Amino acid sequence: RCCHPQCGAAYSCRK
Repeated sequence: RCCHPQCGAAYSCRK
């Protein structure tokens, strides 16, 4: 998962 600010819009909090 990547729900951090390092991924931004391209995060993976859930979907």
